[PDB]
Amino acid sequence: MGTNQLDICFLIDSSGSIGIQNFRLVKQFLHTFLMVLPIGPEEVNNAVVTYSTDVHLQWDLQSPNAVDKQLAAHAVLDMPYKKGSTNTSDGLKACKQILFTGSRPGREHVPKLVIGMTDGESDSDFRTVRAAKEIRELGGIVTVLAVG
Amino acid sequence: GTNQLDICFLIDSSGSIGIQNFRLVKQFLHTFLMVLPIGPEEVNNAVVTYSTDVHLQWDLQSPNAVDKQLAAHAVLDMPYKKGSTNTSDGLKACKQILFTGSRPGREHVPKLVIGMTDGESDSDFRTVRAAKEIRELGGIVTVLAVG
Repeated sequence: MGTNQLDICFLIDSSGSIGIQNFRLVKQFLHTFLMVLPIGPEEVNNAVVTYSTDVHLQWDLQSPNAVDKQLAAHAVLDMPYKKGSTNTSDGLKACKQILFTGSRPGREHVPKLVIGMTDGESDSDFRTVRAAKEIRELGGIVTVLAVG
Repeated sequence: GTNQLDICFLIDSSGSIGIQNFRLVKQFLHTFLMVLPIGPEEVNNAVVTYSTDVHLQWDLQSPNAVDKQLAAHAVLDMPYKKGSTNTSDGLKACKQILFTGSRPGREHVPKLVIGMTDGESDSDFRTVRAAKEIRELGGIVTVLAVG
């Protein structure tokens, strides 16, 4: 395991709970976070999934966006707001599939992180649902950021 | 559990960076602290700054480690301290904090070093012994280029 090596699945609430204005803030924050991360083929790989009624893969770990900071940071700004129900558990299962079956070759020693991004209001599903515990059992690290 | 992490923030305060860029780092760190699920049962944080010498701001035993508002306000006040770049001793300090100085019993929880620099000087974070030792303890070392 090297310095600056992480596979991160960002799981971004785009649901009716959140509201466009808060969702725009999230995208702003995520853009800034991606700009400061050391993103690259041998360093941080990023995937981005938004969730509401269904899950919407933006890109997985095999995407060119996953290893190019300018591609990823530009792309996150234009993710559309979806406004439906809040299917956290399926969101988490989509990250779990990307992290544990979809990483790039040579990353077995690389930590697997879910970074949730929400309100802060009703994101208890992250601490609670079976899909979160499974990722942790696989050795994944699940954290939720509340951009408010 | 979800949200359970020990983070040692290691902030470059060297002359290399400048007071302008130092205040920017402090502002990015304030926001980053505000969004993190900091609490006694969740994310615990410690902050150390470094130039020629390492300046402990707080360890994981401090009330600032478990209180989002405490930590965020304290980071803003942190003094610029022009100097050289003692990354090795910075990382030794984070190592001591993370692996001997957690609250009970967070001995099992993920341990992270998050460095904040001016986008440059991230080579030492890869190569020095202190970094390697962290990684071999299972600690995760990631440098943010706030710049």
